[PDB]
Amino acid sequence: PQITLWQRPLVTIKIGGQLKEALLDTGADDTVLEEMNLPGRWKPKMIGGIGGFIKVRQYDQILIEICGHKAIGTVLVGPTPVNIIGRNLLTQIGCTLNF
Amino acid sequence: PQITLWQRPLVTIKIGGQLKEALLDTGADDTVLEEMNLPGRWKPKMIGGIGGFIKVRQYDQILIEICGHKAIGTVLVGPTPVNIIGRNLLTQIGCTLNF
Ligand SMILES: COc1ccc(CN[C@@H](C(=O)N[C@H](C(=O)NCc2ccc(OC)cc2O)C(C)C)[C@H](O)[C@H](Cc2ccccc2)NC(=O)[C@@H](NC(=O)OCc2ccccc2)C(C)(C)C)cc1
Repeated sequence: PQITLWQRPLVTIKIGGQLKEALLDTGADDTVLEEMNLPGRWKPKMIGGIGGFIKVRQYDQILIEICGHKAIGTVLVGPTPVNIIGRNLLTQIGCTLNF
Repeated sequence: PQITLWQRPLVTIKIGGQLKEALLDTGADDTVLEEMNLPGRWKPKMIGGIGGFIKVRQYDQILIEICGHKAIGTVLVGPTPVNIIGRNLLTQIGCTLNF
């Protein structure tokens, strides 16, 4: 779809049997989601944004149905205000920035 | 231009006689520029991001030439680690997301 940016670019995802709503973020190198129940092994990791750093659980190799498109990658779960899809999955679903 | 997301979507801007590089960010509602010399009257403000809030100064109707395209908006200067062009200027230069 073509998304124009007058409103936040939100899109529905299905992760872990679960229906979520996430923000399509080109200035996010990483995918970070609010605390949720996810099956598996996780590593601790820390990431920065403006304001500073949060600790997150890097889950590796999680399938995500991003707007009907399946992708598999590293998903970080942690105490974010909004669910963020970062360029590690945006390149998977073929997303480009156009102006 | 069409920009893919294999690397950070960086672009050159010219703000106030100064040449800089900024991150074209759909997940940013606002444009926050690293500390710099802007002429003007600013108001304080606090913006939020993932690791907390920071205090930034709001300077309104600042011309920015983003990749040769001119736009005039509200720019916040403050302690960001990266310069960020957010959806308040991205919609101005005609930027859309596509997949
Ligand atoms: C509601 O709050 C939100 C809304 C969205 C987010 C998601 N992130 C964005 C971001 O912070 N957006 C800000 C925003 O729109 N916030 C809404 C907002 C809320 C309240 C408000 O009050 C008036 C004003 C506002 O504008 C703008 C201002 C930068 C940007 O996409 C933001 C831009 C940036 C880039 C690099 C370094 C620092 C900042 N991106 C990041 O924070 C991303 N950071 C980044 O990619 O580096 C990651 C990393 C570091 C170290 C080791 C491993 C990885 C990431 C953490 C999401 C992956 C977080 C919180």
